[PDB]
Formats: sequence, structure tokens, C-alpha cells
Amino acid sequence: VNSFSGYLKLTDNVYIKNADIVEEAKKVKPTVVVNAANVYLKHGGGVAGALNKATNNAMQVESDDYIATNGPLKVGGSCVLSGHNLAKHCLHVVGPNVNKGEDIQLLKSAYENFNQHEVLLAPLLSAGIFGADPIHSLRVCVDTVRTNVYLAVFDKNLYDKLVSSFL
Ligand SMILES: CC(C)[C@H](CO)Nc1ncnc2[nH]c3c(N)cccc3c12
Ligand SMILES: [Cl-]
Repeated sequence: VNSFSGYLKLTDNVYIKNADIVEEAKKVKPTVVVNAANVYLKHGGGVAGALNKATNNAMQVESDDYIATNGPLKVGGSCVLSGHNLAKHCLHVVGPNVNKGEDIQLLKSAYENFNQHEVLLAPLLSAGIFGADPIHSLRVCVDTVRTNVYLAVFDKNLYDKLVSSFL
């Protein structure tokens, strides 16, 4: 039993909700919140901008130190950093950004990072400003993640389309 509320169960291990991941994180304080990161951990917009703003820029400060030490992530890769006031940990995961020309086949690799964590709150990787089809992102998630994932979809209209079209 966990503290997530109001989710629709899609499969054994995947759950979904129309919600703002920032407000959802601030209420559940999950062990792991997933950020829709880029390789530079520059949290400017989209989910990353909203998560970082909610931490009063502490996420960005921590991230800049991480990059200065380790260099950029790989597309499809991840790193674990602090969750600040939102969660115990933040798993920064780099989905391919279609608006940069990155290979959508890397979306599966990106979701594989979730399997290193028993339970996660997450957005749909590569959705929104990363330019991928969210219906495809949800499909890859369901077919790749084996751990317990609670997906937050900010747009109420998009959520209903994902549910009604889910196979
Ligand atoms: C990945 C997309 C399919 C999805 C579209 O809804 N992105 C989000 N999902 C969940 N929560 C989100 N919060 C946001 C805030 N605060 C600012 C900007 C974007 C989001 C967002
Ligand atoms: Cl987003």
C-alpha cells in the first residue's frame, strides 16, 4: 500500500492520473520523482522548469555542480539527485527531444532507467516540449517499465485521449 490517490490502473504496474506533477510531488513526497531532463540538466521549461521553480532553483544549483563534475548525461540516460522539497530523490531522465532530431528508439532506453526504482512518480518521457507522441510514450512506458509507475499528465484533454485510446 502506498499514498498515491485517484489514479486509473492501466496494467499490473502502471497507473495514470490527470495531475500537475509539481503539486502531486508536494503532496505525496514520493521516494522518487522523475524529471524530464536534458543532457545538460538545464531545467528551463516544461516539466523540468516547473520542478526546478518549485525548488526555488535549488535543483538547478545542484545540477550545475553535477554537470561541472561529471559532464553531460547521455540521451536515454539518467542520474539520481536530491528531490529537494518535492521527493526524497529526483531521477533526472533524458528522453529524446524530437524537436532536436533525436532517435525515438532511445525512448525505450530512457524508460529502462525507471526499473532501478521500485516506485516512481513520473511524467510521460519525451512528451510535451520534447515533441514525441504521448500515446507512443505511454505505450513504451507500459511495455518497458516493470516497477510501479504513477504517471501524471498535466493536460486534462490529453489524459482523456490517452485513457480512451489505451489498448
Ligand atoms: C510530458 C507532457 C505529456 C505533460 C503534458 O501535461 N507534461 C506535464 N505533465 C505533468 N505535470 C506537468 N506539470 C507541468 C508544469 N507545471 C509546467 C509545464 C509542463 C508540465 C507537466
Ligand atoms: Cl512537460
